[PDB]
This record gives sequence, structure tokens and C-alpha cells, in this order.
Amino acid sequence: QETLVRPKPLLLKLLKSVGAQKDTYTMKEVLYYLGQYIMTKRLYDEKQQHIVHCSNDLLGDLFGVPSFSVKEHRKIYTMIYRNLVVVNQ
Ligand SMILES: C[C@@H](Nc1nc(C(=O)O)nc2nc(-c3ccc4sccc4c3)n(Cc3ccc(Cl)cc3)c12)C1CC1
Repeated sequence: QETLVRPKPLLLKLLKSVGAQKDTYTMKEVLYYLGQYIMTKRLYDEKQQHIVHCSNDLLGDLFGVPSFSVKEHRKIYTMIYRNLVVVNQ
């Protein structure tokens, strides 16, 4: 989670929409802003808080799915990797 990364133009436009201001991040900080995007947009369900629904949301489009579990860390990593580039420092 200390690997430095640059999100692609669309994810950047997603994180900067919830208060982000860097162009270079770590996985930690990216997950935090995705968290706030999820708060901000009420994507987190109250009936069961294991599923984020994003089918009508730009996140669904970046992620390629209508919904995912917040416990499916391996699939979230994957979906997010496909949306960034790694940098030196
Ligand atoms: C560490 C993993 N993050 C998490 N893990 C576990 C767990 O393992 O229990 N529960 C989690 N609950 C949340 C969460 C998310 C949004 C909201 S909004 C109100 C409460 C709340 C709680 N997150 C954060 C999260 C952030 C971004 C994304 Cl995209 C997906 C999940 C959890 C990470 C994927 C690798």
C-alpha cells in the first residue's frame, strides 16, 4: 500500500470530485477517496452494508460491474489497478 500510483484521467476526475488534490497517490489514499465517493453518492446500502451498487454510476463504468462486495478485496484491487499507472516516486 506504499507503492506510488497515478490514476488514469477518469478515476482522477472521480477522486478530485470528493476533495482529492494530488495527481500521485498510494493505494491507501485512493481507497479512502473511493470510500468518500461511496459515502457522498450513497452507493453503500443500509439494508446490507456488504454490497456497493454502482450500476448507474461512473464507478460502475470504471469498475465494469453493477455491484461488488466491500469484502471482495482481491476483485477491488484488480478493478482499481486497471485504472492507474505505477510511477517511480
Ligand atoms: C480494506 C478494504 N476496505 C474495506 N474492507 C472491509 C472489510 O474487509 O470488512 N470492509 C469495508 N467497508 C468499507 C466501507 C466502504 C464505504 C463505506 S461508506 C460507510 C461505511 C463504509 C465502509 N470498506 C472501504 C472500501 C473503500 C473503497 C472501496 Cl472501493 C471498497 C471498500 C471496507 C479494501 C478493498 C480492499
